[PDB]
Amino acid sequence: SEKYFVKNGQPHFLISGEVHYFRINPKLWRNHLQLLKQTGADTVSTYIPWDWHEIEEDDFDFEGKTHPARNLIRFIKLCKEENLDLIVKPGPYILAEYENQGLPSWLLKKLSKNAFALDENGNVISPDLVSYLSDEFLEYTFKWYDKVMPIISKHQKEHYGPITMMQLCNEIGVFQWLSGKSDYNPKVINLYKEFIIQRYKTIEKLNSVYSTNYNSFDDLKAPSGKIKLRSDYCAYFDFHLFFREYYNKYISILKNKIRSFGINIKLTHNIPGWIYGNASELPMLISTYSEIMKNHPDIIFGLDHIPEFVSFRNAHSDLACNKILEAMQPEAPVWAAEFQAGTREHHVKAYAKDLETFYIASLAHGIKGFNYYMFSQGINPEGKGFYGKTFYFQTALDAASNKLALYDSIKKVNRFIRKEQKDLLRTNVNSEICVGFYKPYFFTELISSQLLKEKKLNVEELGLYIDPRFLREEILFNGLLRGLQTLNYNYDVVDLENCDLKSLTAYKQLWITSAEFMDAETQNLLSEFVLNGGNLILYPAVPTLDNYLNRCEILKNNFGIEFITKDSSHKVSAFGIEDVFTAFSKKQIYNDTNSKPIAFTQENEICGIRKKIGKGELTILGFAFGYTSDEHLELIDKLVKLNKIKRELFVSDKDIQFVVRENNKSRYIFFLNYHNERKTFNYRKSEEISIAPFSYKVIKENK
Amino acid sequence: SEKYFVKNGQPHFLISGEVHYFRINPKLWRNHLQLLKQTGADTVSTYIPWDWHEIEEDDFDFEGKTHPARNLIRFIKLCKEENLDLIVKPGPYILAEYENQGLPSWLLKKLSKNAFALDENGNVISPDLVSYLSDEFLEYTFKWYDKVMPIISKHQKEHYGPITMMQLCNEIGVFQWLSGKSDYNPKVINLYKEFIIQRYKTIEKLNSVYSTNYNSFDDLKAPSGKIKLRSDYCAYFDFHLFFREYYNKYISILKNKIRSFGINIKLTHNIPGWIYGNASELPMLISTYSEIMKNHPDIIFGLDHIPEFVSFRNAHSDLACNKILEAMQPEAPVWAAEFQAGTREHHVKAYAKDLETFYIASLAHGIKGFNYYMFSQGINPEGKGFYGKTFYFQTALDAASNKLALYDSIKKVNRFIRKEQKDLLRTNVNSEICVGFYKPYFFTELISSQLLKEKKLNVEELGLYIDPRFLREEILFNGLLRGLQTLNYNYDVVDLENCDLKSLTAYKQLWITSAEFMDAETQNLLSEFVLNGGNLILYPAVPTLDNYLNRCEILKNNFGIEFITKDSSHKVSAFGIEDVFTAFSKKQIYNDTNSKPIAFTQENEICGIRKKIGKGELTILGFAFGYTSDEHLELIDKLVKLNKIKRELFVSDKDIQFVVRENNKSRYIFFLNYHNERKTFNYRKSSKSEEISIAPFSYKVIKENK
Ligand SMILES: O=c1ccc2cc(O[C@@H]3O[C@H](CO)[C@@H](O)[C@H](O)[C@H]3O)c(O)cc2o1
Ligand SMILES: [Ca+2]
Repeated sequence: SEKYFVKNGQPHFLISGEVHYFRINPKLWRNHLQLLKQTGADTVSTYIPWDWHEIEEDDFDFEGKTHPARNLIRFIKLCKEENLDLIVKPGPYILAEYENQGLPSWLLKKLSKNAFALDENGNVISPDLVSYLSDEFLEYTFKWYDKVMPIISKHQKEHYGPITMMQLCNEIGVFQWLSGKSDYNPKVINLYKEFIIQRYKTIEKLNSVYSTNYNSFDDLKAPSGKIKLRSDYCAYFDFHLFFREYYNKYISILKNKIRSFGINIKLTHNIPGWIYGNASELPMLISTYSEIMKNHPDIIFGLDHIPEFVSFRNAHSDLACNKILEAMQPEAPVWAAEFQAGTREHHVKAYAKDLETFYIASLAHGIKGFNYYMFSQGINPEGKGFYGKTFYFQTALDAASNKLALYDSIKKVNRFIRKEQKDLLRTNVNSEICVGFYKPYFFTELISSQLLKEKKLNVEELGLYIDPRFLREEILFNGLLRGLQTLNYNYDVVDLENCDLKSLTAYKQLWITSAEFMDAETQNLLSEFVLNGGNLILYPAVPTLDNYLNRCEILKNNFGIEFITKDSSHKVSAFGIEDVFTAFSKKQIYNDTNSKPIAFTQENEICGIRKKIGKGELTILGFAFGYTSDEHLELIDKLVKLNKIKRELFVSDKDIQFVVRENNKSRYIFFLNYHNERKTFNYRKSEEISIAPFSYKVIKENK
Repeated sequence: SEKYFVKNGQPHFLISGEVHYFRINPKLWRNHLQLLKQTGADTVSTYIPWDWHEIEEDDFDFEGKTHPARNLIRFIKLCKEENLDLIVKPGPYILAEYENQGLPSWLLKKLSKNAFALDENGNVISPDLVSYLSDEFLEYTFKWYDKVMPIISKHQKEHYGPITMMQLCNEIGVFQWLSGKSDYNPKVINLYKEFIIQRYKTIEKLNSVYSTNYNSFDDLKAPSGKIKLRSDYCAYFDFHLFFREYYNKYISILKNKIRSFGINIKLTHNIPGWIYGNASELPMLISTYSEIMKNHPDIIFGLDHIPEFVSFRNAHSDLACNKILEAMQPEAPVWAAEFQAGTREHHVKAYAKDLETFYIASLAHGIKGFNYYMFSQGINPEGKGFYGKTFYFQTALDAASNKLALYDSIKKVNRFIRKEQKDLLRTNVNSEICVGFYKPYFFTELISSQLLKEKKLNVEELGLYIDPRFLREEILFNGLLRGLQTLNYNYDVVDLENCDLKSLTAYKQLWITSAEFMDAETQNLLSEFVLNGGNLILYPAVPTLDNYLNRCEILKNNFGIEFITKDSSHKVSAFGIEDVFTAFSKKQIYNDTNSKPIAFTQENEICGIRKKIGKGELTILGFAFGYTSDEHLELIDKLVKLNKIKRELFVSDKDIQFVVRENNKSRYIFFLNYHNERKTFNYRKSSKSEEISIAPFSYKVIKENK
């Protein structure tokens, strides 16, 4: 049942370290590789920067003719001699704080205007930022591929070489995220128009969905500025769909070109989204790759985990991210393409004793492999660094291969992992709770994000009150998922799109965090789930609209629900818990015919009910709670206990986190202390131990 | 010349703990007070909530007639019996996670729409957010003061009662700030128009400053919407000046009212600004009090410190904030009206081991008194909790008066303070560095802040490139102040407004973080400073405009500087440090006339120079750096060393922070480890070496008898 990497026909925990040959004294390349191998790592990972090797137009140095650190061939030879497998990342974009994000200076200098990403007035957004589908950009990308891909093809694992995986480009769409700006290049806007025509077929069909009054597709303009009308929301929704298709077209073009060289190894891509040590935005970035993950089951996405510290402030971020990637990519191991080792930023400290705890927590939270980023510090060669001379700090090795404090922490965790990987990789948690991932609530990188300065989405202007980013960040990510983890209840996440009914029926509860809109397909799925015997928990809204904010009340009518939306005090009572703080004045007040009232406003109006529908059970709460009080944990606990779900252990200290992982034969109990307190506690199944601050203990049980 | 509190003509460390009588079983009041007293605390602090005591309109209970916990009189009497002095805070706002932020439900239901803070469209910003100078709001506030102020007056120290201090309202402007919108109530609009007419006298004079073409004052309205023209910036600048007069008017009205009851005790106010465990916007909020602090020498402002954790991530916020309070309030002790104890929110943990280090760090960083907030947990009665039933967590005492882990940390810190206060309160750090606090860079709460919904200020639209909020957050607060503290260089902060030349001349260096604009008075002061023998470090810009973005080239002309603004790579070299990352493409390029060039762009153009001018020294850097790379610390270290400024100690681990405080008798060495690493290091005075082991997120204090 578990997905994991394999080596010598056994489960293999992928332990990779990032070592940028182009940023390291070549005399010390062998020393870095030997010190990496000596931690128990099996793989090394690096960019092959286009700028670094195509030194002028059609002048390629991969052999150190012009600088010894351009000798990629020798670095590959060294990986073979030191028995490390190799992950290569030739771009064209590599980011990695490399000048021009890895694109050559000579290329950016001579590309025409129409090869760049353009704002809505036709201005170049950034002198570094090309349009992914520019004919000029792809012509030169292909000329770089023509030189680097034969080297990669020769050394690929399919030819018994060291190269086991290759990453295509780097964090596709990351520049649209960080800026909030879409590419309005006329070639992108022409592709958008093809996508719309393809989708709706006739202007009359589009007009009926958008409530527009176009006489033809020729009157359709790309959306821009703030959303004022429901028709602007609709246009922006399809603009988000279009960019997911667009990224799939871009990665497909790169993939087909790579395959043309007989490169048959595993291809990868990498998911950004951590900011200031939390990852509540990362599911939005995952959502931008929905079409890639649909269309390319041979491309493994990995996570970019950047926790910065390890505490209760961010304990829930890595688990939520791991569970969501598993939802969206169930057929591949969950792995970290970039797994924090040291720090990108000198002033943002990464302590060995914090990261060691993060690495063990990552095992507890289901990670199957990772690439320490950065294992080795780098020195930017002559003016190639976008920032200072130094690339990363507090790594395992400095740029001169001096061992730093993190080295011994990585050796200790790698030793544990190698000892256990055969059993540990084959263990799972027993989840009786399933949490729905409704991808359309996440499709907002152009209109509403933590990085977007000025919000283009203001739902009040559309006659709505539940903002999908507030819901997915505060009610879902920082609320339910944080609460379940804190309470030590296992959950799984499931992608609701084209979702198997049979795959929901394993779980004793399905939790849906719902806004006022939800497509017919998901409303029908949830209707069938309950009617066939499923237990659904749904809040803060029974949806009444589809993704285009057109009437859709399938779930409401199937469940015999009637409500009025009414203003009350933020505080409600729910299952006899008084003073539950809720996010909104506006609540759904339910007709209680054939229902049990279980929640009440300050004026005693019914804002939550339970009822039987066919063979199943429904719990609807017409109010939004996250986790910002002890009453919120008490409510999540009451709701889980409605279907008699139990924790795997009794632990005497409720602030100790545990994860029980098992298979037929083996059990691992991971105890995690996310607090600045020495804790002493005991445990028993549904026995006394001391854990230092910000630390861990792993217990093995034979079954 | 330290500022500290005095009791019986002796130095006295103010130690208060916050104990909310209205959230504690009255049968347990005495036990809370005794346990606070047993920590060596001398004072207890509480709100008196309007909503709690005016139970219906004109129905008052301070005696526990309708609920035992309304017996304010008994609580006051117990404070006296248990030998604690008492800070009272009767509002009208208390915030304090109390329903409607302390305002009665019956009041907010009764008030007409014009009692409320209104947005640009005339809509109510929040149903518990009043407009401060609303006629209706102040009428009911006065009727609340009519009943609570005679009790406070009767129980003052001078009448042998326990009351020594009273807070006026609570964090003026904090609710407006968190709302993300400013108040456009018609009272604000009308008071603004009067302010503009008083300021400019004629529409011609206003048109000449703004470059507008108004026919009369009747054509001008309070500015709304984004700044697109320099005239819109001018309008908003006067709107910011107006709001400082407005907050002074509010607190003057409360103060004059309080004084009419024969209340002669010390009045206080409390400074907000911490959010998510840093305080980079606190200087903006304290800036909104500029007119209060000039007009009321008898109101002492204290800080509300909420660090939430204690690490290098937020190490610099408390020192910066303490230094900025001292700059604005130089004649009163630096103290914390609210000093974090436990956590206001269950999901944001407050660890005893963190807060104990915060308490010692605060002493290192010159705090002279504090009120542990919250010393005692509360339970909200009768649904009064804004966010839940429980008020605070991981406090010194739970609501029942059981000791929690933090109790022992507070007893340890208090014991050290009581043993040492007579010397400690009289100690100084030796600061050879002065950093200028230019208040108008902070006057952006209407147009640019971390909390404001709308970005109204885009300097590029104005032909500018140095955003004042970017400068003051990243180049000053998180940049220079963070770097000096990390490098263990003592600094003082000095308010440049009406600044005495003589108060700047004691320092070896004066550091000015400058935008492209600065008023004539400040340009002149910095000119005179250097000409008379001061050493000035100025970056990232020689200013050329005044506060209204009109021509002012006084400092440029007085220092004999010629420059062109030119685009280049973000990276410069400075004093032989290569690949120093700077915030802007645009840099000031200086010619080398009568100067030593000491920084260069990627094209080897001069973007930094040093020169002698009259008796003084000038170092200008035409580029912006904060602290986002090792090169920045190297650069700050080099600039400090230009005047042979030395650290107090040689310490073997550069990541150990230290503060040496001394007087004639006594030296205290504070070591602070803001890192998750057990550190073993040696040290020595810059005039054999001592070895120290320090736990993660921990401290040592050495005392020496001189
Ligand atoms: O609707 C409201 C009104 C007031 C209000 C005050 C609150 O507290 C303030 O929070 C600031 C930010 O962290 C601090 O700078 C300040 O010192 C605190 O007094 C709060 O948490 C929530 C609130 O919600
Ligand atoms: Ca019904």
